[PDB]
Amino acid sequence: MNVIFIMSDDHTSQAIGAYGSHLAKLNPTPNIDELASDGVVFDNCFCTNSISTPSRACIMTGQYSHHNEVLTLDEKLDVDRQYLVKEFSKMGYQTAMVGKWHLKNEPANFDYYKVLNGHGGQGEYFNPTFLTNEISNKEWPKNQVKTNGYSSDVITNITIDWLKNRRDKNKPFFLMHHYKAPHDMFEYAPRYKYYLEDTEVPVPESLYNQDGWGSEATRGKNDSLRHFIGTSISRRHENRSYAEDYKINTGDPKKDTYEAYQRYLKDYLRCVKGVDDNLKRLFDYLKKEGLWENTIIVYTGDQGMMLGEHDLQDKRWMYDESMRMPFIVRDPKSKQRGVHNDLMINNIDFAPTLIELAGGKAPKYMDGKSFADVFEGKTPANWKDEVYYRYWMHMIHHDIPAHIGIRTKDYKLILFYGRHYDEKTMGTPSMWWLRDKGSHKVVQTPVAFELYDLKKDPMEMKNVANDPEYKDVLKDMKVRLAKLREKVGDTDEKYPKIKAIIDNALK
Ligand SMILES: O=S(=O)(O)OC[C@@H]1O[C@@H](O[C@@H]2[C@@H](O)[C@H](O)O[C@H](CO)[C@@H]2O)[C@@H](O)[C@H](O)[C@@H]1O
Ligand SMILES: [Ca+2]
Ligand code: NA
Repeated sequence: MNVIFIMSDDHTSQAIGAYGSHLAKLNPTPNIDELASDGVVFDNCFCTNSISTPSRACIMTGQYSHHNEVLTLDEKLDVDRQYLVKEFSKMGYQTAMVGKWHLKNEPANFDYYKVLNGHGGQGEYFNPTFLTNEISNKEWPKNQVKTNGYSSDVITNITIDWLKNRRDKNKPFFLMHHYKAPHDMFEYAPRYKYYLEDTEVPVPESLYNQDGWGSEATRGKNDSLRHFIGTSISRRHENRSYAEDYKINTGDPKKDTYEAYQRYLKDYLRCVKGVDDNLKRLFDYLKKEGLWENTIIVYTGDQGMMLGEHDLQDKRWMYDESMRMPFIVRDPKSKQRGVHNDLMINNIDFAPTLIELAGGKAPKYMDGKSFADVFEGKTPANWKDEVYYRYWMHMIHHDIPAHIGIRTKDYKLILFYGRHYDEKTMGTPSMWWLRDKGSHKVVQTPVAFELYDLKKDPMEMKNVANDPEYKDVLKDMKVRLAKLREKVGDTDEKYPKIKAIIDNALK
């Protein structure tokens, strides 16, 4: 069967109505939700490394970051590591890649590609330029075309145009359809400027209240690093915030945070609307063409994002809003339609599961395993009850310390080792646009554990690591985290300073 893998950029699960967050009363994704009403909504899908390039590498390879070597936004994915597309080409599929690529190297293993180029692979919201192999008289990365209009509209037209005029109608196709929205700074199409103009976006209480959240690793001893760690919505963080970026000055510091939250969320949801409106045009074409009944469709985001919760922004954090990815699959031949699923899955599991759903076998060389049996009503054999996470990009871009962690259905334990893996990067500025105006440095940050009871406290408001009545859960989770790190091979032999910190904190 055909496969269309749709992925959006920073489209987090709270901003999708089918996940029923406090934002769901705004009805932000009516078309995505309709697809979910005829498919499976995976409630426990998680990123292993919440940034675009590492997450997109885990999806393509089905392997953890330390195995594909794409640790941060600074690394490249080898052309020979394009396992997902290659495995579909082996099965006789024609393959196409459209939209945001962000894997640095050429999508050479795709028969057709037309991917975003400018701004380090992030693209532009208006008149974006693409690198494509329909201009075959040039070579990567000089095979550039220009387009007219808004990126979400242009990208949707590229995919539909390929399906209509370039696709071989007698071969099954595997298409990766990647959007650039709703990425910052959320430059929505001008036709949405007054969408949600007179509607208040529901505000979480964690935006203003953070008592019990965090530790010395994320706030410092006696809250001395509240100005230093974690970019904010309020003017808490001294160097980067939405209140400062939006130049909001009410006189009341709390109303500053509120207005910056409204602006951040409305501009963001305006981009989400543009994606959702475009998907109606794509889904209408697939239905009219008759591909709706023989095409497996996936909607996901490369990672989640903090939408102001705990006065945080962006991703990278292991916190559930950034760690969890939205993941909706419609298998038109499965009886699992209009249901939710609680299975703990990862983005590294996407590739082998999609290979088996298309009539293949889960590749042995991948860390991820197939959960295709879910679409047959079965629980996969010996499936994990825990997930591994690691953010490597210490301090850079958003002043977020590197950390590892493990998450079960009931508990989450985070270990911040607060150090960058590259010694040459230690000591250097974290934000390049403030290299002149005084940015923070990629320095060592306090090492500490954070522990959250996901059944009593799913919003992760209360760190209960120092709590004595959780000290048995604490020792238990520290054991599973050490063996999970051991089982996946992320033992940091390559990095001595980091190995000593993690090994000594676990033992
Ligand atoms: O692609 S994402 O992971 O969804 O976004 C990550 C972004 O990282 C920083 O933006 C930098 C730019 O400052 C730099 O010029 O180019 C690189 C190209 O990868 C990134 O775009 C953050 O400043 C941004 O907020 C975002 O988190
Ligand atoms: Ca992203
Ligand atoms: Na887009």
